Amino acid sequence: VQARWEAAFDLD
Repeated sequence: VQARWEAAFDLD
């Protein structure tokens, strides 16, 4: 997704 972002997804 983006991670380090709105929350975190697949990189988190």
